[PDB]
Amino acid sequence: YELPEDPRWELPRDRLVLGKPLGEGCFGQVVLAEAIGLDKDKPNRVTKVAVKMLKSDATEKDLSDLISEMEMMKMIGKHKNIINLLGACTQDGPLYVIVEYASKGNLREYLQARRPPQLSSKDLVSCAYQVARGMEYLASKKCIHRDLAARNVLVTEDNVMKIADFGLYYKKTNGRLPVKWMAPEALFDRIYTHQSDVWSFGVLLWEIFTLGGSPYPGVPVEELFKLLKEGHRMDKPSNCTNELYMMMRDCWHAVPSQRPTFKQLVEDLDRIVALTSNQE
Ligand SMILES: *CCC(=O)Nc1cccc(C)c1Nc1ncc(OCc2c(Cl)c(OC)cc(OC)c2Cl)cn1
Repeated sequence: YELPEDPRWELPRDRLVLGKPLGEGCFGQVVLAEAIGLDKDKPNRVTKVAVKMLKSDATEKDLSDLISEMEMMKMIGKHKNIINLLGACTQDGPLYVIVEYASKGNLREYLQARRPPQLSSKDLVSCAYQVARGMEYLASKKCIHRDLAARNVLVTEDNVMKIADFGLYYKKTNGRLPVKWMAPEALFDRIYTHQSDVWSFGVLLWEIFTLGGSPYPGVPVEELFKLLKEGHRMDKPSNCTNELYMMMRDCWHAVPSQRPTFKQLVEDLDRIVALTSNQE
């Protein structure tokens, strides 16, 4: 196979120093690495980056999957609250797609690790605000995520929330059961919209305020379907205000057209971040 070069995105292969693999626990073959001179002005600067590449046993679908993902990230463009495309190696060897490094891992591990054996209320609302700003931006570029959860948000060395894997039965993965994040129309009718991501955002808010708890406590997966059809929703977590719980319930409206938009959620969360104190 032969790829076209975009000199804007192309990094010479000897500027990339590959490091430790991540393996199962991230989608596809991902390698931590160091890119040398990623800004032309600062060619002696080294930047930490993540690299996606193909396995040894990769099919023709796998190659095209990695090319479509890379191209979709160009279409979408840059936001501080998404994992940004930084560059690619397309020419004198296999396909590398190079993205931003998030030193503190996924949001679920970050929240779990900072449980009392720490985060203020403002940190947690500021986290939800940043995840909302990322999703508002992705929505504006017509990008439906289809698997929004804390595990698919990453955290940088400066505690910036970056949405991950946006350019892509009830059995476990990591050990996660995705169905718990799916809107009813997605679960029952295989329908995915921007409104289905707002449902999943509701479950992500619940994740943030329980410091990375399992959604629907004490509910077996077998009887979760019946409970949703009955109109059951998760109850309010204790580290959470009535305003923020009213926001969750609004995200979990049974009719997708009656849920708030990410634009609407960013406006409300902008206000709540200012009203929330750094001692509360
Ligand atoms: C899998 C999530 C996680 O916990 N990652 C992790 C684990 C231990 C240490 C570190 C530093 C990280 N951070 C990290 N993992 C992956 C990553 O980028 C993955 C990626 C890629 Cl390669 C991609 O290429 C097309 C597109 C993405 O989303 C748009 C993502 Cl998230 C960055 N940092």
